[PDB]
Amino acid sequence: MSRLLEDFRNQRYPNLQLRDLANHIVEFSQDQHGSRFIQQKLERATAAEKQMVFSEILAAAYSLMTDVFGNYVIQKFFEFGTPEQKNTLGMQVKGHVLQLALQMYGCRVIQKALESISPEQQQEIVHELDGHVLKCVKDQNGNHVVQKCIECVDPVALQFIINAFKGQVYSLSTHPYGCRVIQRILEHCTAEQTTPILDELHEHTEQLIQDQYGNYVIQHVLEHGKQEDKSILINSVRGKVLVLSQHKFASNVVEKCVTHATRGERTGLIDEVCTFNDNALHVMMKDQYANYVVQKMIDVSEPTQLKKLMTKI
Repeated sequence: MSRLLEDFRNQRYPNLQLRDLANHIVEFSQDQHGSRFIQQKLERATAAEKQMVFSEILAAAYSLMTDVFGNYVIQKFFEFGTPEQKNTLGMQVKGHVLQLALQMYGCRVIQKALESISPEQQQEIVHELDGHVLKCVKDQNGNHVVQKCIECVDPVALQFIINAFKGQVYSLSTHPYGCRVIQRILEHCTAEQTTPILDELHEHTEQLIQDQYGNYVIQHVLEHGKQEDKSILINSVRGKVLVLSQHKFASNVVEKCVTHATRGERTGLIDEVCTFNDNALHVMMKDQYANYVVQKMIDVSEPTQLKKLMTKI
């Protein structure tokens, strides 16, 4: 522990300045108080303090980027650095994406870097994941990076990802981190780029509405997908509303079906209810899951509702 950092920590320098830290930038960045100090000083620092910090940080980049406290100095630097500094620092993030992407403070640096560097260099990082997609989509940190990349960066540039997902969409949509990346891809790539995702989602609609994660992916397509996708889906639920409504996860999807169904489709769903008596009562009304499905059916009709409030506890 250097003397300058010990004394800083002992509260010897109430008017310490960023220039006093020359040759101590790295060590202060890994310190709880030294970090906040440099983070607070960077906004209003000189071009000379900034270049000095940068140059010192550039020397131990990977280690600060993967550090609990160092990462915030790196990030601060992505905010206030210069274009050429951002980009030099960016080449470090790029060279180490594979580690880092899988690491808690590295998740944060990559995400900060994608929003701080020019566009060539954003693509250049995202494209370092080509060959390595599935492992970080399935990682506790790596999935956040893949979402960020999906968010930043042109859909045209996200093909290699649709491609790694081919043959993998059920395994991904059924994985706590993987689903999430599926749901992101659906929102940022066009309906026609993601057709291979939808192909596998329809193929397995059913195994998927009953999966703890999975049902979530099927709900997202219901609240945001194409009409036609919504309908193949809703149309898949027709004839099973009783059984599906008593499923812990599939009930989530029946609810969404009635909400986002079309007028024409909402009447056929609710109408499947205005039939049957062992099922109207006991089951539909009794069930801790299925009874919210009846409530949603109450929230969306009108002379049809009247026919239907023949339910009563």
